[PDB]
Amino acid sequence: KGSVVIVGRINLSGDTAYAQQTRGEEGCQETSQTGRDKNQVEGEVQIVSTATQTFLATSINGVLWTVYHGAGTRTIASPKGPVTQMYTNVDKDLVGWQAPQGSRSLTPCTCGSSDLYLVTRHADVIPVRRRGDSRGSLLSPRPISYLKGSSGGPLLCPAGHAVGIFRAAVCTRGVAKAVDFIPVESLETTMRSP
Ligand SMILES: COc1ccc2c(O[C@@H]3C[C@@H](C(=O)N[C@@H](CC(F)F)C(=O)NS(=O)(=O)C4CC4)N(C(=O)[C@@H](NC(=O)OC(C)(C)C)C(C)(C)C)C3)cc(-c3ccccc3)nc2c1
Ligand SMILES: [Cl-]
Ligand SMILES: [Zn+2]
Repeated sequence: KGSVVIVGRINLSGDTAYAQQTRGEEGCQETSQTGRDKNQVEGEVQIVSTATQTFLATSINGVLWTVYHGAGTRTIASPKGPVTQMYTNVDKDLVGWQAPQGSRSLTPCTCGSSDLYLVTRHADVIPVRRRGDSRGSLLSPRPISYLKGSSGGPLLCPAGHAVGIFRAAVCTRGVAKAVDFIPVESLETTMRSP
């Protein structure tokens, strides 16, 4: 037990992304135990933590999504107390918590662009060439440590719409050359499933 806690956020707003920390380790541990977090949710991407891992969560279609390998079946701390997951799919590595009515959320990409942008937990905005529904190649190889903690973050198109959620890196001898992600169409199938 213990809730996932929002510890920071990434603001995309104007041409350059920036990360903002909102909670330190002590406040995080306290918040995880109660599940009560009075902070209002802002920004396009949330930086979230459990007692052992930090990763990202992204709101799309009014649901805050993240990876199961980070969140497990945990609740998320909120102003109204711990929020139980609305969606849980171990096979897709996907978790979603319903966000409050009218909260800011990304909309799906329908433009078919293959020019994607991955937002990391350090607010780096990396170009990615789409290769299939759930894969994209990096334009520069990166050490795997550069992407650690970015699972749950968004892949965006040039119009700033959501293409998917970052899940895993294609890693060979510590070098990431491509990314594996959960496409927004798959999040929508999860939302439409009873
Ligand atoms: C359907 O496709 C998938 C694909 C991957 C899944 C998964 O991946 C695991 C988790 C993921 C990962 O480690 N994600 C990183 C980002 C990465 F760039 F480093 C992350 O931020 N999360 S974390 O674990 O560090 C935690 C937050 C701090 N993996 C990988 O990135 C691996 N690559 C990989 O698996 O590539 C394939 C898919 C091409 C084979 C390595 C570690 C070698 C780089 C292996 C883990 C799980 C999973 C689900 C539920 C419970 C437990 C595990 N399901 C997956 C389903
Ligand atoms: Cl679009
Ligand atoms: Zn688009």
